[PDB]
Amino acid sequence: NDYSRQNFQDLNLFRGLGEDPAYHPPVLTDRPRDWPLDRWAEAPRDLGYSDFSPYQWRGLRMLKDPDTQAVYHDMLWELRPRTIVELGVYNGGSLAWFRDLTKIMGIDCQVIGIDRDLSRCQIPASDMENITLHQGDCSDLTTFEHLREMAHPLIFIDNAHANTFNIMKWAVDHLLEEGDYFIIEDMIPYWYRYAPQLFSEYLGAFRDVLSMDMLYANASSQLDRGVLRRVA
Amino acid sequence: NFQDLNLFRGLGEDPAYHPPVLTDRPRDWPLDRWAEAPRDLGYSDFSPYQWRGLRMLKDPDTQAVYHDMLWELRPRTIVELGVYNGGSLAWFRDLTKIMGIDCQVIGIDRDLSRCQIPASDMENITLHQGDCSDLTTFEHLREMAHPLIFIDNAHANTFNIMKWAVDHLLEEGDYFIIEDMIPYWYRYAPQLFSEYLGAFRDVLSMDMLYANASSQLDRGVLRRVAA
Amino acid sequence: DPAYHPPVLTDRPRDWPLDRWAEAPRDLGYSDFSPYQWRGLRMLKDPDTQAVYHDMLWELRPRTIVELGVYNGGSLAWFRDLTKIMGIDCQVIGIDRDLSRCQIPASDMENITLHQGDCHLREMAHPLIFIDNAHANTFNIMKWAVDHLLEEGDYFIIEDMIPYWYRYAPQLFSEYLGAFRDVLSMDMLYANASSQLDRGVLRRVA
Amino acid sequence: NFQDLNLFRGLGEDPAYHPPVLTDRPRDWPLDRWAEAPRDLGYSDFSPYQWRGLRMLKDPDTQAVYHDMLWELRPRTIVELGVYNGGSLAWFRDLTKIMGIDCQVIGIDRDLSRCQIPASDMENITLHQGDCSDLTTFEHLREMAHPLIFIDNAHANTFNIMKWAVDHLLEEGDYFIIEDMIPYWYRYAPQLFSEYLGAFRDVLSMDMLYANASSQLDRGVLRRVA
Amino acid sequence: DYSRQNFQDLNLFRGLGEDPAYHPPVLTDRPRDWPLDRWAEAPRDLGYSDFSPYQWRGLRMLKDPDTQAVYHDMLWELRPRTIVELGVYNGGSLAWFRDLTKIMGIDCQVIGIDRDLSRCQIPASDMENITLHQGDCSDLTTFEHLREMAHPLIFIDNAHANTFNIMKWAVDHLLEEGDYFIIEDMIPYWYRYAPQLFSEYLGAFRDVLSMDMLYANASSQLDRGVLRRV
Amino acid sequence: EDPAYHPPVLTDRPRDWPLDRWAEAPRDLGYSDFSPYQWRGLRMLKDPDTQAVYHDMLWELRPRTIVELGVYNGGSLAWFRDLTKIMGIDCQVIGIDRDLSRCQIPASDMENITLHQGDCTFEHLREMAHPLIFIDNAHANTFNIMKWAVDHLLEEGDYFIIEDMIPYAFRDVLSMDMLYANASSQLDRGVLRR
Ligand SMILES: Nc1ncnc2c1ncn2[C@@H]1O[C@H](CSCC[C@H](N)C(=O)O)[C@@H](O)[C@H]1O
Ligand SMILES: Nc1ncnc2c1ncn2[C@@H]1O[C@H](CSCC[C@H](N)C(=O)O)[C@@H](O)[C@H]1O
Ligand SMILES: Nc1ncnc2c1ncn2[C@@H]1O[C@H](CSCC[C@H](N)C(=O)O)[C@@H](O)[C@H]1O
Ligand SMILES: Nc1ncnc2c1ncn2[C@@H]1O[C@H](CSCC[C@H](N)C(=O)O)[C@@H](O)[C@H]1O
Ligand SMILES: Nc1ncnc2c1ncn2[C@@H]1O[C@H](CSCC[C@H](N)C(=O)O)[C@@H](O)[C@H]1O
Repeated sequence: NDYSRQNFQDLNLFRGLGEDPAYHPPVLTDRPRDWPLDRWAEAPRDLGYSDFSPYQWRGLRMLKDPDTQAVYHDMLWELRPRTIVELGVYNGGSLAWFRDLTKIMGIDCQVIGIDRDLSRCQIPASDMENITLHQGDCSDLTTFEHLREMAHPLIFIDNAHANTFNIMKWAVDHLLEEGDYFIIEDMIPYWYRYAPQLFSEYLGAFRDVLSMDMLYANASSQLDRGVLRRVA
Repeated sequence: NFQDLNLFRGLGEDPAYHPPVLTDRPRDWPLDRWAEAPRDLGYSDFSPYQWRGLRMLKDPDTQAVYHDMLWELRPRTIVELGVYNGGSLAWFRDLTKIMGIDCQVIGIDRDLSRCQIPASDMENITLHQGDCSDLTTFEHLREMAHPLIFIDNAHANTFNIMKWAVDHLLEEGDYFIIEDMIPYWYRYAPQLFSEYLGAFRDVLSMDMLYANASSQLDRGVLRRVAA
Repeated sequence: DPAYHPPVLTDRPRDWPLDRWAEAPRDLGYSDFSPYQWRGLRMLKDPDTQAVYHDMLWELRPRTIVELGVYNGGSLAWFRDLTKIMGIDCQVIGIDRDLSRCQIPASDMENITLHQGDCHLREMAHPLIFIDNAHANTFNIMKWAVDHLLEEGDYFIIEDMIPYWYRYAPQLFSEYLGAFRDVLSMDMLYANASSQLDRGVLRRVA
Repeated sequence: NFQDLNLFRGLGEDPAYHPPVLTDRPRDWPLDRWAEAPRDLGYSDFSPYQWRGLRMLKDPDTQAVYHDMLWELRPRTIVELGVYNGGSLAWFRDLTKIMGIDCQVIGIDRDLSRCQIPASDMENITLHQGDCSDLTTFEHLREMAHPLIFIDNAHANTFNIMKWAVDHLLEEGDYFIIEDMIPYWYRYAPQLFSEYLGAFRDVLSMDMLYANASSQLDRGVLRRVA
Repeated sequence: DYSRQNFQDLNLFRGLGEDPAYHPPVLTDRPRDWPLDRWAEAPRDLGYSDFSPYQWRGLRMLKDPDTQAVYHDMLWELRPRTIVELGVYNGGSLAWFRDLTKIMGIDCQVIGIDRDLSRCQIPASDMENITLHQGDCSDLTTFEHLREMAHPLIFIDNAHANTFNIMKWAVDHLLEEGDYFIIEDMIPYWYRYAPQLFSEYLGAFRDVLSMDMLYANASSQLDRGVLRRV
Repeated sequence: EDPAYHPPVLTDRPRDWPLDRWAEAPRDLGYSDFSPYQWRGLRMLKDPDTQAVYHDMLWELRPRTIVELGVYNGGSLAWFRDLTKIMGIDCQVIGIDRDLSRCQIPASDMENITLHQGDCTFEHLREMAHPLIFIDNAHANTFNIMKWAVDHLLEEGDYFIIEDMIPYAFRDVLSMDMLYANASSQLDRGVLRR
């Protein structure tokens, strides 16, 4: 009766993330890594490992999949952002990804990660140039009052999905200049499904300051109808 | 002051039921233009279902499964962690009564303020308020008659509740059923999940008659096996 | 067989051990021809049809449901039971030229009536749902129902064979349905909510 | 007077990158009208990808595979066979550079005319003119450092180019990757393709970790097993 | 064993296959004589390659039955006295057109053109009303030496080489009102890969040629490539 | 009910679409496709996929007889006779059908087509050559007809095909031919020889 010798963690803590912030390359269970060429037709055509979140960057985990990466690439090339703000850092993968990418395009960009819990961050202390971390909860806006003068243009991204609309109002009133993005990843389609009448009303409240950018907005399952930018 | 839309994940934005309102078509299509009528549903299909004017979050396939399960087991108690609007509570009571079964339905939740069942229709339904994370929410329960079906719809602290139920509640043949979450937990944490479930190998089995019979019950229908 | 028998698993044990959870097969374990039921009687109405009928019953609150085509009576017991628990005073009536196959015992036979044969006597209370489940001679019965039976609001419903009639003879189907343009309409809240009632839910208009 | 439209098969009509254009919707959509906004990409998806303003014919899925492979292998050499606009060359040289890998990137093509890489942005990238019909092209690969990834993206004389790579170029753990074409060679020449591949059974295995990970690499990632 | 071979250029087989002769596909993972007790547990899948499995009289047919059904209608309606095919290969299509016009009682000459007739598998026994010409498509002389043809006429492009110049020729020197010029296969690919130039080139013939809408959406292979003289 | 063939007519779009508006043309079929297939101006209730399976079958088997329960307007019969004739096979095509009237096939096109009137064989059916294909296209009394053919008609190698009604217990003297069973939706699991 192994269960009574056992206490059980709560598995909800792994929703959208997984058991480990550390990256580990996948592993073939039911087949050799080296399939021989005489039997090439008989090889299995499926992936061989879980496609839940297999993506990485320089040995850090990456929760933004390749289609998303192509959109952010295009968006960086066009906008040439002076600042990027990730909300929800997790393991640090996409922070390093944004900083490395702006560096290669020759863009002088400051990458800023905010989070509840930076203990999960996996970025070498040496590989941290042009990056700044901030512990703080989205749930209360002082996390954003406290930080200051960011250069523009500016991309603000919500991967945390918490207090999102109050943060969006904070951003329009106190941060975003014309042409700056505010991107809500993953979540906007679910909120519409679960709460159509409230979701539409909330989005609509921003009818005069934010518009959805139809050039990037339909270009990845993750950014799906979530890519917004400042007007007026 | 924007409400936090996460609150509504899996539930909806209003516990009260309202019938679908057609938006780009009249209710009455003229038969001379029968073929040109749009063949799609017409409404939002997120949780369209009802039972006597109360919302139903269990879709029709799931309901078919429970009908069969109730018919075979003939449970004398049904317990639901997660009550919400009460739809499924009243359904269970209503169905067991139609089948002639003497069944108490008990419902447990940390917030009962959303319940929509009129007290005139509360016969054989017992609501208790508690948090899954406190185990006393369960130790406070009075003796229950068997067979019994324990259903997790709240998904918090689920495995320690399984440990509790195996040890203090379930007689052989009784069901501990986890709706919806098993496939997600397995996707997000495949190893931990496997080890956890497997730790119940001696006391619970997966019932294959039902475990593949509905999208919501999928791989979550479990029963107390002989010691 | 009209009698109901639970599904039997030929390739799986019913009790799959938890230590091998991931290895369990994901398909249903048996045929999905007609595995539905209601209190030990067979139900040919799949769960989506059940839901539409539930909804229909709840808003209309029918005084009379008439089922042309009975088979074994499970749908008849379902209508009666469901109308009882909603509080609706409803008379289920079931008409088939052959009734031998009917499994309902004479005890829970309250508010149910069987007639055998074609055409007759309706001093029956409205609102009414008429369900054509005997897929022969349909458009004739539809004219017959509009001339003798149907009042405003009342439904006439064609299960199963509607999309098949547009498949085989499309020109005639449309003409034959378009002949009732002035009397019946297609209720678009239910007419797309089930494969079995798909585009077969009609109701008297005026 | 009409050009041979077959020339553009797989490539496109201009090797320079032109950003996509929205055919029938404004770029800004009013947020009060969000539910009504269209849902499909909004332009042609044939080959809309890019790296630093140059076209990339490797899509994001292929890009992710190569990243993984490059992180693990840490190749001292990558040889693209068939160049076109040079997008891949620029990309590989960049990805290795960020990754702290000291990597040479060689492009080989009969036609280097359509290469769009500026001369300023050309460190660790060398280009060689030459035909796959003839093997002295590859013979002057001046024993570049290892490990090495060799990729076929032109597809002429490909099986002879492989017998050569095995005997004179490749070492244990080096890659030989045929993009796009292997599933087409198997559809069309089931018998012959299956003989030719497999004639290399003692010298090359298919690496299953990367071999089913994108459409373009599908059943095409091979490596030297000595 | 790799050193002990010289490999053919497998591109040679693009859209053709490796063998002009028809070989009937055989089952691999199962016998052909399944038992009737096990009728339920027999699989739904075809059981073979599905690439270009079709045939006519022991000759490989590269036009799939869907495309074949629409030519049957087109021949029946128009009743052509001449059918030109560019791209012959095994001669399957040639013999099919010939056999179908004949069974339909039409006096139709089929004419097949190709740079390489070595691959043709039609017995001479069954060569009636078939005229082959060897010539390269990117070479207007190939067409200039074509004798007079009776009308109506259906001209079909299966070689897809120098195609637009050939339409220009066909429009200037062959096609009378009613006649068809039909590009099979290539058109969708040409619109994925060169949408600007393809649109420009087609609109060049706007005044002389039209997309026949009764046939052009009707098979995968003819999809958007069926055209005729206004 | 219409046994005669009529070519589909368009509705919303012209037949002649301009090539300067080529990219904008409608990509859908433009008309219903219940069964708009003909052979030589006669309707025909074979998909092109079914047409191709039978073709392969006639070419391999080379039947000296084809029987066909249900005829309708005669397409199949003419088609079969024409196909065996083009293939040089000496085949007789028998069409059996209770309502013979529908048959549009004209007298001058009947060589190797014999029609018999009747309901589902039972007499007025004489000795015929093999190999034989037998086709049930009229799905009443289909199973008694199987045993009867199995006991009085089918020799080894001969087929018996059920056409349309086979998704909706004979292992000793029959078998399912797996080369053609899956190859078309209309013959889904209906192709059974010996
Ligand atoms: N209320 C809250 N306030 C701040 N951070 C929160 C939060 N709720 C969740 N989070 C954080 O949100 C993160 C989501 S994962 C972040 C994904 C990452 N930006 C990438 O794309 O690679 C977690 O690290 C979690 O700790
Ligand atoms: N820790 C916790 N303890 C008790 N209930 C909780 C909880 N966390 C969430 N819940 C409750 O879980 C419920 C689950 S939704 C219930 C589903 C519905 N009654 C059905 O039968 O299908 C919500 O009402 C929520 O209030
Ligand atoms: N016989 C041959 N010898 C050398 N190069 C050839 C060749 N045939 C075709 N090519 C070249 O092959 C190239 C194919 S496109 C190259 C694809 C691109 N490098 C990518 O990353 O996907 C063309 O540039 C063409 O010039
Ligand atoms: N330029 C050219 N001139 C004449 N024939 C050519 C040609 N290019 C290719 N062909 C020949 O014509 C055929 C065209 S390629 C094969 C076409 C095939 N029927 C299809 O549509 O997919 C081959 O038989 C080839 O030998
Ligand atoms: N029970 C029965 N006895 C004899 N004929 C029948 C029959 N049931 C249906 N039929 C006839 O069989 C025909 C079936 S339709 C036959 C279609 C034919 N194979 C084709 O492709 O063209 C109809 O003409 C109908 O009149």
